[PDB]
Amino acid sequence: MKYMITSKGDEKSDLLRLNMIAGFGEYDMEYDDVEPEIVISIGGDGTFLSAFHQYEERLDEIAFIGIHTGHLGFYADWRPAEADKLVKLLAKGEYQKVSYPLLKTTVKYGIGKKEATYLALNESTVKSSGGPFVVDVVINDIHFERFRGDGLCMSTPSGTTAYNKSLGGALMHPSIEAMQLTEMASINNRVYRTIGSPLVFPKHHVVSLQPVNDKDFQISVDHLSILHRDVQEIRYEVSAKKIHFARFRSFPFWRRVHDSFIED
Amino acid sequence: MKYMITSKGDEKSDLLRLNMIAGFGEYDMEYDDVEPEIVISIGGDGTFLSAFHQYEERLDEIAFIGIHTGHLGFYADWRPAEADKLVKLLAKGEYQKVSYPLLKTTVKYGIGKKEATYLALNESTVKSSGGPFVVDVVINDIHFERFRGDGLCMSTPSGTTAYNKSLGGALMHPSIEAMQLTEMASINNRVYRTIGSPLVFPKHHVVSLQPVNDKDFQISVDHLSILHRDVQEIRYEVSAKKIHFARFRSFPFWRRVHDSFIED
Amino acid sequence: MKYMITSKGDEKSDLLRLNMIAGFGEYDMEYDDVEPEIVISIGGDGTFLSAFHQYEERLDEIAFIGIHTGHLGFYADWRPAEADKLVKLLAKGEYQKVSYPLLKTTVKYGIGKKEATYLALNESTVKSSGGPFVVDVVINDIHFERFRGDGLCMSTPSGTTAYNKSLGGALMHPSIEAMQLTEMASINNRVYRTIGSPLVFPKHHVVSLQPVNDKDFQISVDHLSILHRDVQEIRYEVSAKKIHFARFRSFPFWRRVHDSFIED
Amino acid sequence: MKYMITSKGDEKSDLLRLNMIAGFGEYDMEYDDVEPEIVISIGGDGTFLSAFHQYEERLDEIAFIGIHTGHLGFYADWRPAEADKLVKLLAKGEYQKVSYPLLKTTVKYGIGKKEATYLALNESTVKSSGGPFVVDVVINDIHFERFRGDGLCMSTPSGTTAYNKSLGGALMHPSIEAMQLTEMASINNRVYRTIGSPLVFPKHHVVSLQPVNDKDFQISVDHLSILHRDVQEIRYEVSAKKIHFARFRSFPFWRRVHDSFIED
Ligand SMILES: Nc1ncnc2c1ncn2[C@@H]1O[C@H](CSSC[C@H]2O[C@@H](n3cnc4c(N)ncnc43)[C@H](O)[C@@H]2O)[C@@H](O)[C@H]1O
Ligand SMILES: Nc1ncnc2c1ncn2[C@@H]1O[C@H](CSSC[C@H]2O[C@@H](n3cnc4c(N)ncnc43)[C@H](O)[C@@H]2O)[C@@H](O)[C@H]1O
Ligand SMILES: Nc1ncnc2c1ncn2[C@@H]1O[C@H](CSSC[C@H]2O[C@@H](n3cnc4c(N)ncnc43)[C@H](O)[C@@H]2O)[C@@H](O)[C@H]1O
Ligand SMILES: Nc1ncnc2c1ncn2[C@@H]1O[C@H](CSSC[C@H]2O[C@@H](n3cnc4c(N)ncnc43)[C@H](O)[C@@H]2O)[C@@H](O)[C@H]1O
Repeated sequence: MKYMITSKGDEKSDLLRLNMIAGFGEYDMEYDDVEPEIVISIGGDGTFLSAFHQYEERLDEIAFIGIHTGHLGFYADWRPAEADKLVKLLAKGEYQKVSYPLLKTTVKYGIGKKEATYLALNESTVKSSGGPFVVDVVINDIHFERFRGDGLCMSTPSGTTAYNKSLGGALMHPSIEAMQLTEMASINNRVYRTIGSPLVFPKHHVVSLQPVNDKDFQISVDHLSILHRDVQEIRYEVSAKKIHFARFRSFPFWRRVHDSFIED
Repeated sequence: MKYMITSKGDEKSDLLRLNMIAGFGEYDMEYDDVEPEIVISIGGDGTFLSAFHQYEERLDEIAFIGIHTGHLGFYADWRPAEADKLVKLLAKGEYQKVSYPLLKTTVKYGIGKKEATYLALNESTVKSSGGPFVVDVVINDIHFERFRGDGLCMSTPSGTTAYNKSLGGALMHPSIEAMQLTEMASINNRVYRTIGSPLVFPKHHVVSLQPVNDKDFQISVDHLSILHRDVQEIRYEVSAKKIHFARFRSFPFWRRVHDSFIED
Repeated sequence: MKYMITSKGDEKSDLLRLNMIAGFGEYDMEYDDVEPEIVISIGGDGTFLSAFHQYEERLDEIAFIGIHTGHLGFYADWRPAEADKLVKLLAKGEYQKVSYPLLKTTVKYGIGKKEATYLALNESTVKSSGGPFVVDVVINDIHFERFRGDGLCMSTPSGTTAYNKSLGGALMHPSIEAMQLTEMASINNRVYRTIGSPLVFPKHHVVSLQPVNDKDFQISVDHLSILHRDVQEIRYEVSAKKIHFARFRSFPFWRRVHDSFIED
Repeated sequence: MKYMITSKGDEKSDLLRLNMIAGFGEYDMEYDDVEPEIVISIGGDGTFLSAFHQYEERLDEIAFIGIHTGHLGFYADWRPAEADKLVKLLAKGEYQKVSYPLLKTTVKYGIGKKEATYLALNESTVKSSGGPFVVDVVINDIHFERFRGDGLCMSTPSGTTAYNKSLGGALMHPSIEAMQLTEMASINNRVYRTIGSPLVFPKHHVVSLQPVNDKDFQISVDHLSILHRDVQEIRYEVSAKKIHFARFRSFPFWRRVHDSFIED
């Protein structure tokens, strides 16, 4: 099987990568970072996020695996001391695949424009180019609210433990095909009104943000953050595409949440 | 078709009920409150909740409809001025059914006990008999947290706009088969830790609350509130059963939320 | 100096108490639990709260000191291993007094009634006798809001780290003469509106709760919880009375908060 | 008395300004925008904020008054229809002054640097230059927390109804000499910990933010927002300076809050 390994790039991660490559050299098992079937990430969630975005045009063909050199691995699965066991198990094909939902973001411009389309594993957020942030929120073509505040965050299920959590969003099991919209510092008074609460949308629901003033927005997709000018619409929906993980052993999502927030 | 009508019991609702009965007398269309196929509720959500609990052993056989004499009808569908049109449409069978998920609550006791089982359309909550409230939260047999605070609330999707909302929970579209757990005044310090965030569980996930001290709890199921003694376990899961609504015309959930919280 | 010692009542606290009494026997320093000038509490904050309420008619004459046998001493000052040093320092009168604000609660009834008056070190809360909870909130005689929800909590500055904190209230330095009002699960929709936010009131401001329906309320004052019937008014204001602590050494409030919530 | 009038600059505000000037021409009462004793602002709170910052070196000599051409006047006092009555009352000197606390912000740099000092009527906030935001929070020289998240907001009492409110802060009566610190999207997990809660500081307490990485910050002071490079420290304290308002008639702060958030 073709595989590749991304590293965080510190001494620890590089040496671990070299050892795994040497270990894989005893099997079959070819290193290929153009068309890999397995992508191993060694580092933290940031490294894992970069690996995902490196290969987003090949998601249907790849199973991802993370080794964490932290603290903190929501997309790890593995400790560095377990790397030899992982080489062994991965070479023997002793694994069942697990899929998580992804978020599609479409950014439509004026003139042309595009139509830029992005895929997120954690979330996409929108803020002003600074700038009061004011947008009309449209759900399946019905005007829902005029949002005023700092910005909005649209999260995948696996993303709910990240930025979503800090904003008061719910944690959602990744078997649920949904996206969740949270507010950043909404303004609520006698004249300005928002829902307040996070909103959880099923597949096929479309959430559209339309400028009120002010057509310039800072848009993030996971780690990536870009200033978009002359925006006519930002559009969110659950992607038809999914990320596939290689597992290996039981490590339930709720235990992962327990280990990350309660105690380990 | 067999039908019945529950009324809130004020002059407005009773007279509306009598007129609808008279209107149904011109069709076929028999009044039967033992084995109805259609249950019409005239009042508010409280009246609707009582109608549901009146007929919870016949949920597979009944389509529910609500007329609101409020303000505030999340389970209405209809205004009193539209009652004649509703009589007409309901008699002609001009409707498609919509189903919403329900919550199963199991309360297990010591000695015997039971095993009391309840069905909720909005939510089930647990508080102490007063009493510090302390429970172990167990998700699919793994210990997740020791919760200390005022209590816990487990909501259906349609329930998310009710008690769940007041506690900071997410609003969830009712096409999603899930339940949501929210905290009431959790204690968080260096020694006591809870997740903080609401938690959204898919079908087949089981959330179990187990007493730490203190085996006496005040348990609510929608409007019903009962003191249970000598509790060994409280168990939550998405019910296999569903409530069926008769519709009639498009009134999307998100528009219902808009009309109820933003403006109408 | 006259002193007394309350104990939590477990083996640890009782023996510590006996040793301190023996230690005080070597000074002057008379044990008197009728008219003490120093009240030592050995246990947790619960023990300390009971000691305070034991002597609330003598607050102007007493300096309080807490030794914690926890984890968790917001009203401790002292570890059990330091008890000998404390005996020594307290006998020599090597201490400056620190005062914290208190909360006055007045409960007015119908017929008669009373006028029951309570003093709180942490907070007073109000909930329904169960029961939807609905009250009119009146600030300095102006109608501010109709509150619907689970209840309300009025906290002292030192109380802000307790129930207040769990409800989303601000932590306030105890040098500020104020009280803070927080909501429990407020209902907010198109027809029902509350402020949402915690409210911080200075000295001489009066907050009055007046029944809308329903004149029966469960009222807590620190650990004490009582069902009051036929209530006409519940009235809150910063007390003219203060609790005095004996200190001893610098242990700033913010460090106390750090040690209790961040790390120790 | 010397006075000046700032206008929002739309037709409505300019004409109102011209009429008030004409009205003041019948008294004594000289227009002077260099050394005014009365500053009238016609517009919204933004206009009022600009008027304040226009004259921040003369705060001890000026009484401010606002007329609102909104909706929304927390620093208005007056409707446009009342402008004639205001001209009359202001000319006769029929007013008592009211003072509100202000926030001092000190920004210290490396090399030199400065020491930039700012005065805020609403708040000062800090965010990264984008950028993960990580700062050490130091209260009166004791390390309190390492904050990770979007940013921090330090509010005056009158500022608590603004940005502070959106971030979950308490509303504080402006007779209380304090500042309030709120979090923007704090990260809390097993390894990263913040207090969560808003913090209310008395006069003479000093809150210092010290960079961990990353010495570049976007700092706001009311409407003003500036990118500061090579920051060594950001320092907050309640200013010795106060804003003085001219009043005129009773319009209590809590009624102002009611009118702005509940109903008018
Ligand atoms: N999925 C997930 N769950 C929990 N924690 C995560 C996750 N993904 C990344 N992280 C953690 O984010 C940290 C930096 S990853 S860089 C990009 C991510 O940063 C996250 N981010 C950005 N601002 C915030 C704030 N303010 N709060 C929480 N998370 C934030 C956002 O989700 C982005 O996708 C690091 O501690 C990771 O362990
Ligand atoms: N599904 C739904 N959404 C929104 N609002 C609802 C819903 N069901 C009922 N209600 C409203 O609850 C009010 C009384 S119904 S009696 C039983 C329900 O009360 C609700 N309850 C109890 N305490 C609270 C609090 N504290 N906050 C919000 N809701 C609460 C809970 O969901 C129970 O199921 C009335 O205004 C109804 O319009
Ligand atoms: N002042 C203060 N700060 C922090 N923690 C405190 C304080 N006073 C007591 N406690 C802690 O409350 C716990 C039980 S004391 S019994 C009475 C107090 O319970 C508190 N209480 C009741 N329900 C709650 C909830 N739901 N959350 C937080 N605190 C609560 C309330 O403040 C009462 O005054 C124990 O861990 C103490 O260390
Ligand atoms: N003091 C006060 N209370 C309530 N509302 C206020 C106040 N001052 C200004 N405003 C309102 O802020 C709006 C724009 S003023 S421009 C500068 C202020 O914007 C405020 N701001 C910036 N971002 C936010 C967010 N996200 N939420 C609330 N307020 C925000 C912040 O307090 C700044 O001082 C307008 O509706 C004013 O009526």
